[PDB]
Amino acid sequence: EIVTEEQGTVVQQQPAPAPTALATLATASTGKSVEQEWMTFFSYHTSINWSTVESQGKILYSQALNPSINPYLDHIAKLYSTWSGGIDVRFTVSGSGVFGGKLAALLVPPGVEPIESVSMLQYPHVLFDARQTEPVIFTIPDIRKTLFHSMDETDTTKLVIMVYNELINPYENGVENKTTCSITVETRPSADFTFALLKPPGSLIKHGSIPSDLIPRNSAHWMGNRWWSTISGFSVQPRVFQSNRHFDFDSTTTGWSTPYYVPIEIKIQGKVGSNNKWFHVIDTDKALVPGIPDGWPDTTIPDETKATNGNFSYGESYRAGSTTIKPNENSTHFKGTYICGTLSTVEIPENDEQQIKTEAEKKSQTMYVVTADFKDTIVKPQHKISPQKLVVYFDGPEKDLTMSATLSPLGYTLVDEQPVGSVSSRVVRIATLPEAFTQGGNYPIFYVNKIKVGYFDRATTNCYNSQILMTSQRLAEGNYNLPPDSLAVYRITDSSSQWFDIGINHDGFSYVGLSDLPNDLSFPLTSTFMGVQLARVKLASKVK
Amino acid sequence: TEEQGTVVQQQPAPAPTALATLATASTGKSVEQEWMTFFSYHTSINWSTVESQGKILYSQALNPSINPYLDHIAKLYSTWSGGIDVRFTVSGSGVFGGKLAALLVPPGVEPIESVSMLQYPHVLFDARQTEPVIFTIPDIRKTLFHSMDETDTTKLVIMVYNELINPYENGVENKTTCSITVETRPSADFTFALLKPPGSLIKHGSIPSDLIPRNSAHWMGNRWWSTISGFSVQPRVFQSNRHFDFDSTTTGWSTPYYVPIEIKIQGKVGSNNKWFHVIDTDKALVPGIPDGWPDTTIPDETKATNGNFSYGESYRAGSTTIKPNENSTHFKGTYICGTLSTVEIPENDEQQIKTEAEKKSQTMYVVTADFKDTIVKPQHKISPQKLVVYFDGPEKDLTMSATLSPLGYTLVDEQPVGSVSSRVVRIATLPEAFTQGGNYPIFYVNKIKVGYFDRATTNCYNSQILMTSQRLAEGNYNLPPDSLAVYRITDSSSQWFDIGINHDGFSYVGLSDLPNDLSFPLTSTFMGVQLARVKLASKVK
Amino acid sequence: SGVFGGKLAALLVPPGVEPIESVSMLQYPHVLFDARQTEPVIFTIPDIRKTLFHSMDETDTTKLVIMVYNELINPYENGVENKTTCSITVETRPSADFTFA
Amino acid sequence: EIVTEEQGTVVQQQPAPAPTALATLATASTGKSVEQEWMTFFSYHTSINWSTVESQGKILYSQALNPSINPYLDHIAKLYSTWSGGIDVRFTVSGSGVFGGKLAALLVPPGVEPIESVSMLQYPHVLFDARQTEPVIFTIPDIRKTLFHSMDETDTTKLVIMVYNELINPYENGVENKTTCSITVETRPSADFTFALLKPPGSLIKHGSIPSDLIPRNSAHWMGNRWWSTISGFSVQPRVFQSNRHFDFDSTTTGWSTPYYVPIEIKIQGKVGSNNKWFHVIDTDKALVPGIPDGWPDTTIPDETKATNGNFSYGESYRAGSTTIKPNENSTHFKGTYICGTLSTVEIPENDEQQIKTEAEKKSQTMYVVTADFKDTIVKPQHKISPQKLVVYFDGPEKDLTMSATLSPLGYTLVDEQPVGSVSSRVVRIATLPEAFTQGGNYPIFYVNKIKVGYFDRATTNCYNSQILMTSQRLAEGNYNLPPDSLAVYRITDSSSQWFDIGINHDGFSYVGLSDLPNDLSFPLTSTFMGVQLARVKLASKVK
Repeated sequence: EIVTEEQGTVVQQQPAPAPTALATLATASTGKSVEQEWMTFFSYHTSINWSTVESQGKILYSQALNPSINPYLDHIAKLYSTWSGGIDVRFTVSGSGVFGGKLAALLVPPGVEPIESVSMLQYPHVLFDARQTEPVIFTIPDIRKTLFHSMDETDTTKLVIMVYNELINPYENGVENKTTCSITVETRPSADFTFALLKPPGSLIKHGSIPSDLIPRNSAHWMGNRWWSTISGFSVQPRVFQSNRHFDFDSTTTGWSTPYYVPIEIKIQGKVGSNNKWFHVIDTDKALVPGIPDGWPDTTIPDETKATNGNFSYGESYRAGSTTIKPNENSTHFKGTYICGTLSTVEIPENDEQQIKTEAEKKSQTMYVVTADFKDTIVKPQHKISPQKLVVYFDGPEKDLTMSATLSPLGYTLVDEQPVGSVSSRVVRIATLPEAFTQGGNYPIFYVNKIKVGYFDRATTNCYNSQILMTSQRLAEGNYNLPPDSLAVYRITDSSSQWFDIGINHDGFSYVGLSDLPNDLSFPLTSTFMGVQLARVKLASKVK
Repeated sequence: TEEQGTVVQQQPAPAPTALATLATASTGKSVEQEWMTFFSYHTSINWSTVESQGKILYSQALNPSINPYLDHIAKLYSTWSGGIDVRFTVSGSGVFGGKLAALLVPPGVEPIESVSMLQYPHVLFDARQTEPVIFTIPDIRKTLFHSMDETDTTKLVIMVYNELINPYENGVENKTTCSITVETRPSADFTFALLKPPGSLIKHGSIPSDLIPRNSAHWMGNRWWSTISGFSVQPRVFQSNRHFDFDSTTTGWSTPYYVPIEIKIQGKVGSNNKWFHVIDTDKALVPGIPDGWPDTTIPDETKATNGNFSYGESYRAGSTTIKPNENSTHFKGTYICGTLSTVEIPENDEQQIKTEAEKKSQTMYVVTADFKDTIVKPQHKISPQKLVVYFDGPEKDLTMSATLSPLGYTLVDEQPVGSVSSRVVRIATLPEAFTQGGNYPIFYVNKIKVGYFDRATTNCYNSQILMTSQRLAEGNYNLPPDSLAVYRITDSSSQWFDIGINHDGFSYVGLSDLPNDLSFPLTSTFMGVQLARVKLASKVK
Repeated sequence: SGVFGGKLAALLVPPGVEPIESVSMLQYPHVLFDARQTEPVIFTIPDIRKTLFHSMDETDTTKLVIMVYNELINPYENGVENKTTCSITVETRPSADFTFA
Repeated sequence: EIVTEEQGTVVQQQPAPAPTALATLATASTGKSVEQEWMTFFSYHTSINWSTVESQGKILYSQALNPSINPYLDHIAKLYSTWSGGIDVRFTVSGSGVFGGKLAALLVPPGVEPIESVSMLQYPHVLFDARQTEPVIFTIPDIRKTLFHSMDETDTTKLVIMVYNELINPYENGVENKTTCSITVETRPSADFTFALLKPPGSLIKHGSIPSDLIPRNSAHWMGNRWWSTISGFSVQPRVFQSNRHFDFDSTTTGWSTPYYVPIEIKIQGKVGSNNKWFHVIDTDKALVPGIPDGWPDTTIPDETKATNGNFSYGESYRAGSTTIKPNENSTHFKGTYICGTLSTVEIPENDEQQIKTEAEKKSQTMYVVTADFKDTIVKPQHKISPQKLVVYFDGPEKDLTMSATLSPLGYTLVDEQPVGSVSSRVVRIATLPEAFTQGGNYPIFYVNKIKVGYFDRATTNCYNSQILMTSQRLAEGNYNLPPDSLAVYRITDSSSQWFDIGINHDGFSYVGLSDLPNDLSFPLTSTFMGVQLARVKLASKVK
């Protein structure tokens, strides 16, 4: 027969006390009264800085009503598939009695995008003076067209904290920056706020989850998708581009490698009737795209060069110091390649053995991998990866044989001052090269790494990355969505007191509301999710 | 009496209550804690006709963990009390036969797989069940409530009363199975108490219910990064490096991760050898020893003479015998590591080195031993001085820095890597685990790239799964030093066996030897905590 | 066959959530019906919606999922290479409250 | 179908009589009345001798509430796992009507260890006079902070009886004319006493049980820890220590042998051109530690000597009188080794080259086992045992023989006037050496055995032991609970009227309330468990 949800015969057993009496003793000691206690107090949400530089009208905070606003809701929310109701707020400013300045908070209804203008104040708002101690408390109501919110919805009442009267300080002794205080925002679910239908474990969100964890909270977990190094800088450009571990908002990748740094396994061709140092790669074992090994470098060589043997060689122009660099003083042939520590072995043939065994017993050597055309005597650069454009350079065998090696990248063979991946035409476009141009007032940006250089000493050079490894992972494995003309905005803050908003777009690139970005900023960064904003609105910031 | 802060009036007001009503009308909201109005999947049990009387097919102690929702919420609280209903839905054929006994074991008592347990009050359901049986586990306690760390609670046990039997079954060595699904529903008297400050710890320590990944696909070794491929029961297990215990202590010199080894070498004029000394290292846990430096050392002594691989015909695939004498390789028991070396050209005086600086990088073969310029002696007690690298290093007075990443191993013989105390590097002491009362310790095995052979590989032992090492390292776990964190491993077949983790960090098994035919795509699930004195369960053919 | 054994599970997934195939799905309220079930069972798929009505183009509605709860069993099952199977036919009838607008 | 715990159809058997008939016949001849008959009568507990010497303050009785007090309760408690309720205690005093004096009764709360002092009387207390007639019954209430007790709990309420007013006798002639009256204490379970949850027959106890059987009843069963002889004396040292057969309350051992005395199975190697006296041990059959053989003696030679052939040779200043002893007189090269008979049996190769079989036809000889360093020329003492430092000494072979043997410790090569293992430096450690230091007023002790020597007629020397052998076996194979801050106390009573308290600490060492126990002690001793007390509490004793 048919069995419902609680259906079932209940049996009684000997060791069995009085459930109720025990329950009472607990609540007696506990003090239990309401079942959802997190609805009776304010929880720390976030904090935003307020500088003397920002002028009347700037929005220092624009976050939309979502259970995510409250740590507890955000947690329970994972069990449901629908929510509705409002959320209370308690915000306070922590400034010096010496400071001066008003702040205004207002609730904007859905279907409306805020604007950093003073006119927004000709609307009901809450006043908060920098000198106030008593926190102010109000509620972000839940205005909605639907009967209830699905988990993907983002168009909800939005709380906006704008600057009413510019913050002042009677002390102009500051150099890099005058002063600044904190604004903390606490949340408490409102009485009407309630979770709806339960969501069966492990289900997805029919329209795509809100992209709130694309960037890691701590810059210490930031690694680039070009190099496994740890992000250490940003670079604003009028056009960003990359194709390899760059993933689209829909887990799509025009590249040929996964969002993980794994060892590369290839097979090289040993040439008999010839004495060359550059070898071809027959095939690879582990690969996303049939033919191209997963993880094969993203750049090519600068110019055409003969297959002549050689080692490193740089002129006095490169020598220690900081003087101008000369691109013609680089006599390194395998310049622009990737240094890859290796573990190789050779296959000993049957009876038609000539003297391969000798070579097989040889110690492995570091291979200098790269991608480019390779005819008889010349090695031309190629920015169109293919199972036939994989070249390797090293003191390999001179006898016909097939060698297998498992190598892992560790460095780049310096070419010049320019950071790796800076030239479009030098980036291995597998077919289409994803790109992002300046838009409105926001500019695209690369994430800067640090690749170890080969000839110099404990030296390194800068490397551009289109996305942060974790972003690529999340976007590649998860199920995210992003309305038509909008982007996932995040607030990056350094250990100093500077911050700027980064807005990942659908394509996967990050933007900023600045022409340039400083480098003199304490790097133990931290980022928090702000929300989804229209891409036609210049991203906020506070640097220089 | 007074609430901190002042309520102000905003214009856009939540004033409407009808909105709520509408919400409610279209969603059908009733109760606030829906997980209390229905049973939810917990685990499944495959009752076989081979499993005899006395065997325990299920044993769980009352705890939020036995329920999906309960568990996910418990993370928010610091206190819980109350029982939980466990509903068993047996589904076999009406033609079968067999009984299953249920019993509640009070706290402070560990059950054992014996029919003695039935000389205690027990009820029993039959193999041909029609309607589900619900057993409600009482919360017997001597305290007003439970602390999130508490585990000693009432335990529900399901023992095989009468062996399952199938008539239509052949007399030939075969077997039929009767599936049973176990679900849970928190009883009415169940409740979470005080909230816990997010990020805070559990004074006494969180229950170890996540030390082994759910999928064997995420089982990397704490010795070699390759994913686990098999197990090995040994009367004694041991390891030191990258092996953590429940106190989060480590007798090793490496962290629970795999990172590049930044090293610093130095060559001197006139050296007919190729073995070098390590003078310094950047990133390091134990001052002076590079983080991640291999845990194995060279087998025997040998002159520090240049050489290449070389194995007699006793290593040709096909011979079930290997004479360790044919192996003339000098850098035996060495770890192959890709490299990226650079040279420090001294001040403007004599750039005769700029020649050795422009040379292409070589892959160094690392090991740990004592270095008397003439002969290299195997040392199992690591120290910043016993760090030794071997390759075609410069024969000129120099100081070279290198960054390597282990990729393989210089084969020595058929025996797996680190399967012998003597060859296991350590600092102070060497952690170990011996068989104790029917529970034998194990080694997690994984494959590691080898010497000059083809795409060949040899077996490598590991005391912990990389993750256990991580969790245990960065976590605040805990369990009585007389107990084990038990997990149940199930292969892609009807085979399974329990694994108990020692407080020291080693794993045990209730068998003296595990099978080979294990369909490896594995899955683990936390069972709970058991006294070590009890033989770990298992069902293997 | 009356000799069989096994049970299927019936779920009702809310709109706006795509179900995944996994046991974890059973950690959600569900109804069971045994293999030897006789009289047909009728599940009504309720129209849970966030709008006042539907548009002919809408597709994100409530969903009824049927999944294996307890493997199908046959006492005469000789082995793995001796698969056994029974049929289940699904039919629809518009609910009392169904309406074109 | 579901079968409950008593479910079942009862069938009547043909050949069966009427129960009621036989039933009464029983009740009639047996006199059966109630069920827990032990609830209806006081059972002996202990007795108190109140003499005119004990002054105001002296505690004559201090019992803690615990089912163990009553032989009946104690037995029933074994089926259960929970208890709660009090226990009535009856004191029956019988002194002359001519006497005078008063005792005081206190009820100490749980969680507070009472001290012996008059200040104790500054607490509510009841008095009863020496000429009291009808017994007094004090009920020890179960004051607890938990809902019920666990069989392992011991920190309960405590009833103390102390001298309030000295005992007086008008005929008391003086101080050397002690007078005394008896008080007998009995127990009867209180109305509210109750055993709670039953425990499944084979189940194990998660929290060990109370240590009440760690020291056997009669000293006749007190075998040693180091040696197998029967204990015959004690030694109060400011620091005790041992590591071999010594066992921890956690059932752990830093030793290499089990808590039993079994024969030793080693294997001696003999090659030509090597040593013809001291030999190295190779493998072993029975062993706890992978290399070291179970039972291998835990002592080493006093000084370093050369591998020279020798025999017993003690100066005349030994057993010929009561003279002293000089370490120079004794020149027995193998001094310090353990004498132990054996069963020799050498192997024979398929091609017996040398005269091997000639040896295999030789009568086995007694070996002189020990743990020391060996470089074929010199034998130096090494307390750090290992599967290497295992050396034996005797005549042995010469050719290339692989002789296997089976030893059996019987004696010891005398060395000094001091007992065996009385020196830390000489005790074979292995990694760490367990030890127990003086603790305020409790001094650790050594159990003194009597091991046999090897030259003096039938004389023997004293051998030290860290714990009675049974104590070791039980801590080994058992599961006992004891809070480190406390120690399991035992009353040792002499064959006369002498006694002293012995407390075992968590580590496994026994203590005493004295700094030196007397020599004259009729050794047919007896023991009786008292309970668990704090370590910072001087143990009782009525010696001298």
